[PDB]
Amino acid sequence: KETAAAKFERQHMDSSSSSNYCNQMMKSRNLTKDRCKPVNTFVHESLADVQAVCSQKNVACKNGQTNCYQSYSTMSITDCRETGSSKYPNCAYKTTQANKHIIVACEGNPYVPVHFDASV
Repeated sequence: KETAAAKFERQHMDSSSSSNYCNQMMKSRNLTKDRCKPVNTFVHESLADVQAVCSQKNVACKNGQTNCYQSYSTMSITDCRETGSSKYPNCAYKTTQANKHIIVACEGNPYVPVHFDASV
C-alpha cells in the first residue's frame, strides 16, 4: 500500500513549465481519477531539499495542527488550478510558475513531508 510519504512525492514532487504542464502532470500522477482535484502544487526542488523543510521553520498548519514547516528559502514551484471550462473526465488546469516559500506538514519516523499545506 502507498504510504503517506510516497503519496506526497507522487502528488507534489517533480524534481525533473509549459502551459500544458498541469494538464499532463495532474493526469499522469493520477490526480484526476476520482474527480478533478481543484488545485495542486508541484515542487521542482530536489527530494532532499523538500525533505529538509521538516527541520526548518515550524509554523501552524491551516487546519490548526502544529506539525507544519516553512522553507527558509524560496522554492521553484508550479500551481495547478482547475479552469471553468474544465469538466470531468476532461480536467483542465491553469499552469502558473512561481518561486515561493513552501509549507508542508511532516510526520512519521523518518520525519518526512506528508501534506503540502501552502506556498507563501
